[PDB]
Amino acid sequence: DVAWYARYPHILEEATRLPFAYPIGQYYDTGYSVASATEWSKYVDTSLTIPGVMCVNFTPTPGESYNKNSPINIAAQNVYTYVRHMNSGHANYEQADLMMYLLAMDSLYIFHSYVRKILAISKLYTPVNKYFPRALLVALGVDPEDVFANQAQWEYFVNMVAYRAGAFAAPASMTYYERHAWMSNGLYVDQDVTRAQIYMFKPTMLWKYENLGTTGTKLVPLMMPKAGDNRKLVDFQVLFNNLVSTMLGDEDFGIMSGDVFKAFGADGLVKLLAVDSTTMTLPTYDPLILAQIHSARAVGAPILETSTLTGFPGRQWQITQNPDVNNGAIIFHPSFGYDGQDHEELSFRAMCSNMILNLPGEAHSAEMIIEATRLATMFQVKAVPAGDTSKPVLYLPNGFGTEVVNDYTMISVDKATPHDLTIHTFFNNILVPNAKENYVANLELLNNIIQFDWAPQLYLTYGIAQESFGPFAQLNDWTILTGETLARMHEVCVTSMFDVPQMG
Amino acid sequence: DVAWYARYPHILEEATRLPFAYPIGQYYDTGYSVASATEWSKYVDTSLTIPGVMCVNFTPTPGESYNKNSPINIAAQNVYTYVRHMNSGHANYEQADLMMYLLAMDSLYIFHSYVRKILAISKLYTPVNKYFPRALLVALGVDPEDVFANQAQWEYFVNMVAYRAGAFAAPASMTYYERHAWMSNGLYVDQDVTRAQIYMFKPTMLWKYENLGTTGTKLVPLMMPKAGDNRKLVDFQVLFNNLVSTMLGDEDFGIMSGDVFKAFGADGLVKLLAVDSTTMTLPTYDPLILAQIHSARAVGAPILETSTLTGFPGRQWQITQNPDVNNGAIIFHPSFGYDGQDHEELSFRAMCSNMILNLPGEAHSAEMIIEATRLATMFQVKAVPAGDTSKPVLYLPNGFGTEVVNDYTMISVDKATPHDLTIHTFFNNILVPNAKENYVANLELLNNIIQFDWAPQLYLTYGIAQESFGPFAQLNDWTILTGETLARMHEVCVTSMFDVPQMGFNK
Amino acid sequence: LYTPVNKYFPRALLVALGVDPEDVFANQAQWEYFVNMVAYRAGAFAAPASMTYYERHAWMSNGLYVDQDVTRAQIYMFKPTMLWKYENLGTTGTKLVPLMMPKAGDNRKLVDFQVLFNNLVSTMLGDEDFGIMSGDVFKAFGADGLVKLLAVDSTTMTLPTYDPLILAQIHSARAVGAPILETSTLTGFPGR
Amino acid sequence: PTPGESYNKNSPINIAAQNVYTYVRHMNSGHANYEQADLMMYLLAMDSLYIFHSYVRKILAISK
Amino acid sequence: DFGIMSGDVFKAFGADGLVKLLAVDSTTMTLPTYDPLILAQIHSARAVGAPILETSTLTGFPGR
Repeated sequence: DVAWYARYPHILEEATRLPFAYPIGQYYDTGYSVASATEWSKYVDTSLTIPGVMCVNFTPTPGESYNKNSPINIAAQNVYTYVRHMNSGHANYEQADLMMYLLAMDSLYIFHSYVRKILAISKLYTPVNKYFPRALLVALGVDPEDVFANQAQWEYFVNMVAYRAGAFAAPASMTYYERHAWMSNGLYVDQDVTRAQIYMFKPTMLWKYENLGTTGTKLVPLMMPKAGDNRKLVDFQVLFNNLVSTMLGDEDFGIMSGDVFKAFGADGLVKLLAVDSTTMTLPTYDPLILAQIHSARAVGAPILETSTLTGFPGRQWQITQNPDVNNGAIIFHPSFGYDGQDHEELSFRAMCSNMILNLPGEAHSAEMIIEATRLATMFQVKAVPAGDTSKPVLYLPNGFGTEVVNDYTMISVDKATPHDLTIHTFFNNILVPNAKENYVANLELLNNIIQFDWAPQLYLTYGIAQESFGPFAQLNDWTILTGETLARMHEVCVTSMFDVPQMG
Repeated sequence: DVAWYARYPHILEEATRLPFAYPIGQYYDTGYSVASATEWSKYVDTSLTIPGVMCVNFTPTPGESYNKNSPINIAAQNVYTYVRHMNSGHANYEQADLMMYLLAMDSLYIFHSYVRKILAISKLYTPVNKYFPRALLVALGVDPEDVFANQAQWEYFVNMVAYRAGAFAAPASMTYYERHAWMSNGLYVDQDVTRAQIYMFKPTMLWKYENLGTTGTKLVPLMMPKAGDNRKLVDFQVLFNNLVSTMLGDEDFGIMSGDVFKAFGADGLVKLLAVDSTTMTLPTYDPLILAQIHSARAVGAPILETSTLTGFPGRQWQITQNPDVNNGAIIFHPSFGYDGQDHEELSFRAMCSNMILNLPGEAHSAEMIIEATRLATMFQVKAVPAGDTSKPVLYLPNGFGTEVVNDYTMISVDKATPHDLTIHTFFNNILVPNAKENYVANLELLNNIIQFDWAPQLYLTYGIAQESFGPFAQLNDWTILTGETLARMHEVCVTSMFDVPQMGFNK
Repeated sequence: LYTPVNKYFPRALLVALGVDPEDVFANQAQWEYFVNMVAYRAGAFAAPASMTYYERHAWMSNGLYVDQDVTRAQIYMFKPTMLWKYENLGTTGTKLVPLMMPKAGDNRKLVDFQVLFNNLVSTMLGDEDFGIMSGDVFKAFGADGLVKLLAVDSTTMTLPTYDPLILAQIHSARAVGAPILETSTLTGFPGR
Repeated sequence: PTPGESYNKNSPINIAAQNVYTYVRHMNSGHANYEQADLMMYLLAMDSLYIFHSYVRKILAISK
Repeated sequence: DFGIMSGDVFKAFGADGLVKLLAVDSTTMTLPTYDPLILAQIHSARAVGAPILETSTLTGFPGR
């Protein structure tokens, strides 16, 4: 093409010998091309910080359940007539007791995968990614130095969680457990390179069993460590020791576990992976899970019994089953759009438009479309507040998958000295108030987010413009997705997750 | 991995069944998921405007030149020895006259590539892309209906330009002409998909030859139409007549044309190929062009003789030579950082840090690194104002390639009714003043830019915070590049461009 | 169904069934999803295939019948006037109450058939006692001895067949009148 | 140019509208912001476009 | 609506399954052919009269 380069190849060789592959996890100063430009102090951005970790903070859901015609009540009927017709005898439980046992088993398995990922991250080292492993330990909520100093007690605790939770039976033919294990036991790169950026899934809350005696059962939230909490082994021990406190030496739980063990054999049970001081998970490339992260759609913080919601009493998230309410059905319709305060976070107004399903290539199979929409949750109506005065605005969806996303947490390095880890928590929607300092901070966050390849699509509202701007994402072959289509897809995937191949 | 999907493929098949692959070029409303959210009117964005065209607006340069060791002066000597001494040419001109002639031929050929791209775009229609052809005719600065209504006159004017250009001789093996012709005659997709984003290259100005007799020879800028101009064929004909008026009566150019014809033969000359009614251009995929456009770094507006720059009296862009000045050297030493107004575009302070050069993959071959840095131009020093009251801030580079980028022009559809085409021009640096209708407009700008795949890196200055943000791009495999390294790569690529291998040396 | 020599295909057969024909053409994929979901929800229950009640009702209901074996023949269909709707009376037993179907020329949409299905199986779809009875029937009569439901795959097309056995029943058919409902006004006949 | 005579749904133009809307919309996953009559009106306007083209190119080819 | 329908017909029928108007050049000649089917149409062709317009005055037939 150029005949001069073939005549002087040494000139072209030595002139373009540049050091590439800068290690990520570091602050880099670019310097000045105009030496005089130090008189223009903040007008010259000589800084460069590449992020490494985006943790998707999820909540495991049973799907939306208003009555007995719900997919998990139908699945409760199906698994109860399966288990009851292998364990002939006098059962002392209903459909709903067995299905709430099978839902508490999922929170136990996700907790085991969570602490096992805490151990398996701590052995990760790469000289070209300085986020390994302390940023992945900060994003999970643990104190990284506590895992390094107290390694053998952490390994004993994780092996004891796998031995205690492994004493119970849960059917492996239910793909609910396999999907949650695939999300929780996974380190995912956004691009298949060496200095790639890492996606993680972490449970925001887990579902805590409590037997209400005559008035049924309840699954109440148990909150997990958020990022930057510096939680020690004693805190995770307290979390495990009130997660299984109602279950570990219990009569009825043992009867249900033995019934599930006789119905589904030992080869058809959910297995727990053990640790042996050499267990090391490696960051894999999985474009199926990156499509779900791209179409992920945050719903807000969980509402608890202690949460203050002015105008919304009794809106806490719970999987309830009362025999005197809704014909004894498992009930779960959580209210979304809550961010932890009483101020009407009005970035959630930007989620009231229809979503964009962005997806790569030109040919999109049915499994790809049904898998990419798993973390997508669109609001449908406003929740009606109880009272004339109401400080927040809540929303009701048109259904949701087996997980909803509560938050995302980004880990990058600080551009000021010392260059420690910065933790940024955000929804898909981001409010930018009218202040001087948060415009360039929102630019920092936006450029940090676009470093991640198939990142969630952002919505940005402004204070003085009084308007949201729509999907901030690079598009592809896209489509506009409506609430009834996503509701049908959610129905299909809640049905497929809890399906057991039966004999009757 | 989900066994239920294989046992019920029909339910999964009627469950998804989505539209998929909307034609780009038109506005799309997403609608509401919460139907009562019309009470929160502007706080819900239901709009979807996918852009189609980013036009890179460039200036053809001979490289930076302030002494005899410039690549343009070494090339002038090297081609004057071949024409004058090795081939027994005439002795009524020097090497700088021959190189000015060789530089004016480039502007002639760039004009030809420009108008034949205007010709070939106007026949492009497809159902999947409603930007074709009208947005691409708008980005080049023409009336899109004039090229439809006067297609035969356009088609014969392009051929007449190519036939009139045969009055002059210029060597074909000199890669300067080949690079400019290939650059200004291409539509480039950013992704190689069906409905991709289009990249173009338009000249901001061309170089017009001016004879001065005893006091040398200039090349002055002749401005090309910008993207909102709606220029007809009569305007482009007046531009071509203005470009060749000082060239066909010049006896020095007649002697130099005969000398280049005699030295390089007839088959060793630049031939502009004739087009016909079936001549179609198609948007290709080229990862080298995208590697140029990513890390392309804009310099600002060309400075003219009638441009008001307080504190910088004579600083217009001109390729000059004078036998008294600098012992007959060709001098092109332009000032950068001008935006067309008599003020300081203080977002150009964000271009005063070292550039980032990120590439795809991890290979990074040597010619890939020399090609990815062609349109990258870093500043080195401020210009010194002549006086005490200076309104703008001008900059001096550390060399540049054969093209500098002036700005970029993006063509998208309007968010509001009647959803016409929107023309936004911007540098790599973008200033956001503290007003209500600047933040969401800049956010629309940013999201329209990130639709383009290997886009230029943006530097966003916020006047409220007095703080610029650095490279707004996603980085894959990057280096921090200093000015001496880019200067070395520039000297290499400009030396290779003006090399004429048709001289039969051993070498 | 399409034939250039019978212009009653398919709009007259859709009007006679009570559906809006244009709603089935415009909303084809949602209709197919609804029918596959009815076959998946009702197919979760067990009913013995050795009981010829189900096979006779499926032979009447899944059937297009010509009166003569020709090309421009005339079509017989069977459509349920009403269906039997379950309601558990608790201590006082059980009851099957009528659920009326769309009559001809009603222009009913997919939402109306969804409402009909969603109060047909509302007392049954996540129920304890129904699941126990279905599991008992599944263990008694095996999986090969259960009533199967034919699925649709966007190519399912029934063709008008000639069956002189069903035409003999149509010839000797003998209409009994409208069903009496709880809202029906029968002067001199209470509780009928 | 006529689409034939049409006063009810059994017209050949209405049967053709249904038959082409099923192929474009349902068999090929088209968009859902139009009905079959819009698609057939579009398909009928394309015919007038093509007849205009044949008309002016006959004017062209006759004059030589 | 026509842009969406054009994209849908393009996607449904491909690019080679569409009506292509062929380009003519300076050497494009039409020649009068002999066709007995066209003559069989023109014989027994039966005229209907003028098209009725919105501005056409037809007393007793207001909108027709």
